[PDB]
Amino acid sequence: QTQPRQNFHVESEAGINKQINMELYASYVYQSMYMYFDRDDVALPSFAKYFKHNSEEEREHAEKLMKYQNKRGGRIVLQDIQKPDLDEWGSPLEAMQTTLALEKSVNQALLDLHKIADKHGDAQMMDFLEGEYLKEQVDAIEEISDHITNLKRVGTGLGEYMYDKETMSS
Amino acid sequence: QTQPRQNFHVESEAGINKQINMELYASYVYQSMYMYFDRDDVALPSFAKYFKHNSEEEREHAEKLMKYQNKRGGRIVLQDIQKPDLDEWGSPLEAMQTTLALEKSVNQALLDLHKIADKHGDAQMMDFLEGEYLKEQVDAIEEISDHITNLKRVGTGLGEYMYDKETMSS
Amino acid sequence: QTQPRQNFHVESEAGINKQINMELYASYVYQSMYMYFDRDDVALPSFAKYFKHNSEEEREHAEKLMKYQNKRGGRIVLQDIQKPDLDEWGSPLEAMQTTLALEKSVNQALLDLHKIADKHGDAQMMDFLEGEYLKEQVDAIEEISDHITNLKRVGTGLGEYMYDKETMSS
Amino acid sequence: QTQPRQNFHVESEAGINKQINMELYASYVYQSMYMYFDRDDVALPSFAKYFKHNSEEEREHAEKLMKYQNKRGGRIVLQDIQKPDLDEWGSPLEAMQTTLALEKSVNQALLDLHKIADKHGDAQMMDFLEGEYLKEQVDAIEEISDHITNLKRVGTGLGEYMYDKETMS
Ligand SMILES: [Fe+3]
Ligand SMILES: [Fe+3]
Ligand SMILES: [Fe+3]
Ligand SMILES: [Fe+3]
Ligand SMILES: [Fe+3]
Ligand code: NA
Ligand code: NA
Ligand code: NA
Ligand code: NA
Repeated sequence: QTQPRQNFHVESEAGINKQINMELYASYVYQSMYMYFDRDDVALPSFAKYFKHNSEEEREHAEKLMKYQNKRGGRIVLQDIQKPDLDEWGSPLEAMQTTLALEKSVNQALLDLHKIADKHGDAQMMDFLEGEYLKEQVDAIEEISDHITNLKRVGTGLGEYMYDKETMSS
Repeated sequence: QTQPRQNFHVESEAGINKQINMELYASYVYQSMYMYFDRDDVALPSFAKYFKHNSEEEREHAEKLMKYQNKRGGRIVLQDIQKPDLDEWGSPLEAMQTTLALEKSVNQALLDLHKIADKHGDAQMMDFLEGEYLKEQVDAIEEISDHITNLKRVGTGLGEYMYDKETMSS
Repeated sequence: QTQPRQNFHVESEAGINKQINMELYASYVYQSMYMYFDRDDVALPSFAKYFKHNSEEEREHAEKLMKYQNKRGGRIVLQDIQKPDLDEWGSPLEAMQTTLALEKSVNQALLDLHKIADKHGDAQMMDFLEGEYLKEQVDAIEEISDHITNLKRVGTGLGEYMYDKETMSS
Repeated sequence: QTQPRQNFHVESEAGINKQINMELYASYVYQSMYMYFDRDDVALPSFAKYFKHNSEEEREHAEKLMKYQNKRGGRIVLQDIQKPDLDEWGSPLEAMQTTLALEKSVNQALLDLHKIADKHGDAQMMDFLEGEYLKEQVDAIEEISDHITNLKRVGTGLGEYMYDKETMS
């Protein structure tokens, strides 16, 4: 074994490599959304920055898992990062609905990864996932659900513009 | 020859004089738009200030070319500054559409002036135009295209008022 | 055409989409190198941080080209980001030699993209590439060449450790 | 029962007393290594301070478990602190290899104690161990593994001296 390795199962190691790819994929989706809201014919700059930020955050999520792989003595194996499903993402509301489903997909994958750690009695991996990943996911799903509700409330047009200036602005 | 003159073709010198007049003309158009949005029956003061600033910037564009003419040893020859095409400029959206076409006209003239410097191997004139003029034009066309898209999004009425207060305000 | 489009050829637009993918690929290679030097059996943390920062820089190179695509009125079309050629990168010296070849591949691709802008008389795109990309590549190729020379000078073992603590550390 | 006691099994209480002794033992081993690198014929003063600090940290680990025992209503029962297996610890590389084994033994003992808490549904004790012990052990095993790799890279002699001045300081 690698010299750090203790109580670290090959199934957990492989699950981490899968999750790494999924976090990189989500980063790529949010990068595409960022540049979609940066188009001259969309032009919602705070929506763009919001997805810019979330793209960067997902990349950090991926790198923290890579670091955790190394820390426990696993070996990172990278795969292609698939291009996003779409090239353009519709209305602000539609884009938020898309990211809710993405965040729920990542959340279920993290919960499935947590189950692997649990099967193999990997108490430290479970605590790492709960604190660094599962808490963030429930917060993200809360934030996106709020975005969807408000965008439905304000409607299309002036409402989308004002949401960019008020809520999406930092 | 004038004492600075080196690698500076009479066609480039004449092209600069033509471009100086065009920049002064663009300044005059934005001055008209400034005072149009300052009318009691239009009364959108941040739109007004935006065209005021753009009028001022175009005048400095013209003056920087005058300075460059002198720097290379050419001789400035001024012409009448034609009055703008209209006396009034319609809606905020219509005024922004007018401005996009103006900036595209100025941009093509600068590219045509760049082509003259290029024909005559005026490497320094090309670098001056790219850095001090072509980059600004690409940025201005971007900025105005965004204005048009947002004004179409927010619509007339409250939308124009909020666009004045949010985006157009400094 | 899109609103901003002027003097912007479809061949240049397509070339930018290709270059965006190449920059994202180089980011992925440096991310792999980052985590490789973060392995417990390599454990050169300033080499790791060096490749982490180069990965971040290459990702910003990609995003700047995405922004330029939008600014000129092109449409970003993303493709899969291919996984790096190797999972492990050898000695510090070997990884740097790999890095030199990658930056030369990127540099030739950028020169090839510059030539497309040149064919189509895209004066602004040429100036953008020169200032924001070509200068960086000459600097990076210089920096990696120096690293290779110094790593050959210090040799393996203590030399690699001291290079990590002196030159690679900030 | 003691007045705070609730959801606290006698097997967990006994396991805490065993783990307290092991943390005190680990502190004693690192104290011996500290003073070994302080010998006039070893004289690597930053290695010495590294093991000095880890000896203090292990003693803090023991006292945190003592406080936890009291907090939950258990009773601390102390045992002899056995002397370390050796009186002298060899090269920096050998001392680090010994330390990796020691930290792995402590980690397994903490995982076994976490298992006892889990058996008896002691949710609070598991969370305490996870946050205050298990995360620290994976960090420590990471740090020592890096030390071993670098000591193998730099070799004996000048390399050990430079490692003392750079990484260990
Ligand atoms: Fe994530
Ligand atoms: Fe101008
Ligand atoms: Fe690059
Ligand atoms: Fe301990
Ligand atoms: Fe927990
Ligand atoms: Na944009
Ligand atoms: Na007025
Ligand atoms: Na590491
Ligand atoms: Na001493």
